[PDB]
Amino acid sequence: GEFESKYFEFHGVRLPPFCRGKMEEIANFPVRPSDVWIVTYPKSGTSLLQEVVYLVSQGEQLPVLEYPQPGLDIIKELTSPRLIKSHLPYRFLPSDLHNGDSKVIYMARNPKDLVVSYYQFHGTFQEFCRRFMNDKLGYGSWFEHVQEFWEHRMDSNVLFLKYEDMHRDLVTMVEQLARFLGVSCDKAQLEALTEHCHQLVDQCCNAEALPVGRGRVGLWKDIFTVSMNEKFDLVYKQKMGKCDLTFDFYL
Repeated sequence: GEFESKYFEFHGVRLPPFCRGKMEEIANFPVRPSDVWIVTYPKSGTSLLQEVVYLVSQGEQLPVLEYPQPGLDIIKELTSPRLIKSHLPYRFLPSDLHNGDSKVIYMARNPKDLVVSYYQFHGTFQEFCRRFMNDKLGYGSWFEHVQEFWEHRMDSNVLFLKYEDMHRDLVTMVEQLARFLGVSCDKAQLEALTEHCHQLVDQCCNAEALPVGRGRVGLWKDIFTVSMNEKFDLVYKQKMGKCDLTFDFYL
């Protein structure tokens, strides 16, 4: 696990090696009330939802807190309002966020598309999927990462979003974000801002009215074999447990 430093094992969670020696500094990271924290499972292919949030907050570019670059020292001195990305589980986030400070948006995605995206990000797909099912990837069990943010979705500084809802209902979503983030609009400004989010999304879309590539919903169906999928579903039901979280696996 930590053999040859491949991973850094922290309180039962396998983290990338670059997380070693800074979990105390992140726990203590001073959060500003005007910060916007975007959390995603790694390589989950939600960039487009990220662009929409960025666009909303104003009615390679975004730093990751725990990454080698730009580093925590640069992130401390960034001018407000800061847009800060992380892949850490809720529990490993700055302790200020656990007390209700600032605003954390978690972007979930159904786990079948997410494994394809992760695998296609730039190894058989099948070993990768197996490593995913056996909780072997950096940042830990996906089932744990998602269920912890779902459990906190009613918290006042937490908005749990699902990637697929951005395609089924962008309108609800954009306003949900506007209100969460205290971006105050009259009617017309909300209609306009929504139409900008729409145009920005639609510009990646094809005849499915869905993005082409890793951000496509139902992508997994073209990749998973029948047995792979039967093995997945079985793991998924077993690891999800009593959790009442559901996804759209296609649109």
